[PDB]
Amino acid sequence: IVGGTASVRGEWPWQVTLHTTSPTQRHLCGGSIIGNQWILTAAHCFYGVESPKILRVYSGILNQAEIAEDTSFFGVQEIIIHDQYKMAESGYDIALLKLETTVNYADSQRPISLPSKGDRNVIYTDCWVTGWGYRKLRDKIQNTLQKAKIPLVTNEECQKRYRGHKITHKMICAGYREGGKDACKGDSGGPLSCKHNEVWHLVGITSWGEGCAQRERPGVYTNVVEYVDWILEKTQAV
Amino acid sequence: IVGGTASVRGEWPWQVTLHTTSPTQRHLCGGSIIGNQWILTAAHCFYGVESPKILRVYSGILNQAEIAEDTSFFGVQEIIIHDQYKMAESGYDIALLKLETTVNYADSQRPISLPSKGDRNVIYTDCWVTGWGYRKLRDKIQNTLQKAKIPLVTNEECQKRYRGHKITHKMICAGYREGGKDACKGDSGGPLSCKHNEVWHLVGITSWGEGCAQRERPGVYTNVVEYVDWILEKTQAV
Ligand SMILES: Cc1cc(N)nc2ccc(N)cc12
Ligand SMILES: Cc1cc(N)nc2ccc(N)cc12
Repeated sequence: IVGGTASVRGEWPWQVTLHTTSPTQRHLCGGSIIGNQWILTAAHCFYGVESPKILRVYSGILNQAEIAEDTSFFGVQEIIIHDQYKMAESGYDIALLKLETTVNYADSQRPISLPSKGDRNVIYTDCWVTGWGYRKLRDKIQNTLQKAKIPLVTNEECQKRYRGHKITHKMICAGYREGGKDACKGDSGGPLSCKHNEVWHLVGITSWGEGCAQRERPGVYTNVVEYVDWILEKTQAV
Repeated sequence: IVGGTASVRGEWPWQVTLHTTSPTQRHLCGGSIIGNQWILTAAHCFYGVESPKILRVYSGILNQAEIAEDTSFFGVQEIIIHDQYKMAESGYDIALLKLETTVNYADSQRPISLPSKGDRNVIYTDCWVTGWGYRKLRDKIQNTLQKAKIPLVTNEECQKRYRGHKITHKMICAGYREGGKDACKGDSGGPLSCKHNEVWHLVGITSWGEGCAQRERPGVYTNVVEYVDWILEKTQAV
């Protein structure tokens, strides 16, 4: 996160850190708790990941320093990548992790509500991007979970800023015209969370951008509401 | 290493990477193989290290990417810190690791000779600093073992550049007047290796500097030849 600040412990209790154990353990991506056995994240996070066995999901984390060999985590039973996904910049940058065990909800770990198709008309004015990602393009993973409040921009405006891309209705963009606050490397898969009528909604999934927090380059996010049917389909038993 | 280049595999076969496993595994410091059971490194590397159980020594490494949960390593049986050590900037920045098992020497892993008291008169003109450390003050650990050729400077000259310090005869300095090449964070404990009469000698141990590779700020190293009696004393059996 560029231009963000340190979060209060547990103020983003749906936020997880997804680690890979290969070759040695490190943060890979963000993700969001959306069900007792389900994390929603970005498909592009799994580039070169050949098995869910190397993945660990940590909930209730503020600082990466909390994670040691003796820290409890959730194993991943299955990675579900959208079948239309090719790469982040083409859209469909969405994936589910089915956990091996179920999350016991508590103040530090609980699910975020999905947006409603009826909220497509809502103007979200209180949106935040969160993660342990870079503070600038060439940087490193941060210890303390960072937060930044970022305004949504229209898809029409976003298309103006990405003339070599097709910014689709399955994407949503957020950023300041002058830049300064944005997701960056390592924030991928985390939430764009918007509070509306006292409820937090998972509006976006951090996906891509040209650089981080540059002027006239909004961050691009997966438009979660366009995938509520897919999420329902994929999270049913057998 | 600032201003360095990628090493050829095994061209520094005495160079080890010392990892800590706490809280999760990461490179901590460099070190040098000097005996079948002995690594020479910097005392300051062990700040807050309460037990040798959390340490792993990896030999024969070029890229950190080689190190996975299944990669062989040497355990540490004992950390021996010089009894006069207080901090890097005051000198005595020297420590031995006694390994749990012995190193089987090969082209990729073998010991470096210690300097002779009779070489105190030698002008070393072919000295190199090596490590996986930062490329600049605020950076991160590098994948490929880096090397930089750096000229020794006189202690008189070094003292000129560090007016708030006492640069002692138990220290040795190296750097360009214009800067640009130097050790940096994460290179600590590694060798300053000088080739003289076709033999590599362990002249220094990377210790400290004000910033990395700054103009008129030579890197400061432990002057290994001043500790050959100590090394002998500490590496004897019971
Ligand atoms: C995830 C992400 C978002 C963004 N807005 N910019 C980025 C730039 C580089 C990168 N590797 C990832 C990025
Ligand atoms: C080990 C080391 C050497 C040097 N020449 N400069 C440094 C600067 C900062 C730091 N943390 C370590 C350094």
